[PDB]
Amino acid sequence: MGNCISPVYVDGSSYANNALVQNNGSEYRCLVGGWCTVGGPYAPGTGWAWANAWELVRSCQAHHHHHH
Repeated sequence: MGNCISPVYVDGSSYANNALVQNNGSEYRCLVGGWCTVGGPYAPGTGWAWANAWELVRSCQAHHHHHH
């Protein structure tokens, strides 16, 4: 299906080039794996050009509302 089958972003945990993740509170379709992990959590990576690894599409975290 076109739903998020991948977890939220885990740097270092495990990946293949096809490894998808999610970031910016939106989904990341990662097509390169080594370059995907370069995307640090402070990095404003567009994915498309700067990373050349992910496509930022839309949110799929399911849980509603946020708090800190």
